[PDB]
Amino acid sequence: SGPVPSRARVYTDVNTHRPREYWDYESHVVEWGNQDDYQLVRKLGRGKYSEVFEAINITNNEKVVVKILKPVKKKKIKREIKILENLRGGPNIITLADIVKDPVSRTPALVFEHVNNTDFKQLYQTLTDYDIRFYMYEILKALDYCHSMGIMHRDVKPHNVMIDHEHRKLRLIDWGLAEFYHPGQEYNVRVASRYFKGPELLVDYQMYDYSLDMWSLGCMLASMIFRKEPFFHGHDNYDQLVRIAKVLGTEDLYDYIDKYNIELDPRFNDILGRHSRKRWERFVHSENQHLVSPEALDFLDKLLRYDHQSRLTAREAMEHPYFYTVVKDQAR
Ligand SMILES: CC(C)=CCOc1cccc2c1-c1c(c3c(n1C(C)C)CCCC3=O)C2=O
Ligand SMILES: [Cl-]
Ligand SMILES: [Cl-]
Ligand SMILES: [Cl-]
Ligand SMILES: [Cl-]
Ligand SMILES: [Cl-]
Repeated sequence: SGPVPSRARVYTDVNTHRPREYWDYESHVVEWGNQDDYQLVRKLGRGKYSEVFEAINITNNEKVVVKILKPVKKKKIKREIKILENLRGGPNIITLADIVKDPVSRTPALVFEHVNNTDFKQLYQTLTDYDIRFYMYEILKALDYCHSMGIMHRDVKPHNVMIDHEHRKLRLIDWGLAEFYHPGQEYNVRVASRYFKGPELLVDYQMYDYSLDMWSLGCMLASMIFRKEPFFHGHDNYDQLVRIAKVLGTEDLYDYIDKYNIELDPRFNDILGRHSRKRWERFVHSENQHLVSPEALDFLDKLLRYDHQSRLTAREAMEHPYFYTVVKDQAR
C-alpha cells in the first residue's frame, strides 16, 4: 500500500472531455512564423529560461514582445506553445501572437502582444490594502480561467505577474512550467520557486493538481499583507518545509502525511520535530497594521492548508468576503 491517490476537487475531467488534440501537445505540429517579420528594439529582461525583448512587427509596424527560449527539451517547447494557444484570449493571460525560429541557430522564440506594464514584484510591497485585494482578485481571474481550461500554472510568484498600474491591468506570465491536469497522472515535483512550493512538492507527493497554484497564491498574499518577502524563507528544500511547519504547526503536517500514506525520509521526520501552530496575528506589526483585516486572515488561512484538497478553489476564493467590495466595484 503506497501513497493514497488524489483527484482535483474542481475541473477534474475538463481535458478528458476535450478532443485529444487539445492536450496531446506531443502530437501537435507547430506552425512556425517568419522571424524576419520581427526586429528587436531593446532588452526588457531575462529569465532563467529566456531573454525578453521589445520588438517591432515590420509588417504592420505594431509593437510586440519577444521571448527567446533558452535551450530546453523540445517536448517542453511544444507544451508551452500549446498551453499558450489554448489559453489565448482568456482574462489576464498573456497573449501569444506568433512563434518564430532563428534561421541559423534554430532557437525558438515566442512573440507576445505588447502591453506597457511593469513587474509586480516591483510594486506589491507598496500597495494600499484595497490594491492588494484588487490585484489578488485579478490573479484569481487568470487562475480560475486556466484551471477551468485544464491547465496548472505551477510557477505562481510575484515575478510572474505583470501590472499596467495606470490602466489597472494585470497579466499572468511565464507558462514554461505549466502542465495539463489529467486525473491519476503523477507530476514532477521540481516545479515552482522554492519560496512558493506547496507542501505536496516538499514531501514528494506527485499526484497533485490545480490547488498547487492556490498555495503559491497564499504565499504571495502573506508576503503582501505582512510586508515579509518572502513569507516562508527556506534556505534549502528541507528548510522550506520547516519554515512552513514553524507557522502552521507540525500537527496538521503529520495528519497530511498520514492521510495520503506519504513515506517521509527517516531523517526528515526527525528534522521537522514538533512545532505548535502560530496564530496569523503573530506576524502583524505596526507598519503592516493597515493591510491586515479579519477577512484577510480568514482568507489567507483558507489558502495555506497542508492538504491540497482543503485549500480554496480559485472560484471559492473569488467569493470570499475579502473581495466583497472589490467584486462590487467590478461593475464599473
Ligand atoms: C517592463 C519590464 C520590467 C519587463 C517586461 O517584461 C515582460 C513584458 C511582456 C511580456 C513578458 C515580459 C516578461 C516575460 C517573461 C519575463 N518577463 C520580464 C520579467 C522580463 C521573465 C522571464 C519569463 C517570461 O516569460 C513575458 O512574457
Ligand atoms: Cl518572485
Ligand atoms: Cl503518470
Ligand atoms: Cl510534470
Ligand atoms: Cl520564514
Ligand atoms: Cl481552481
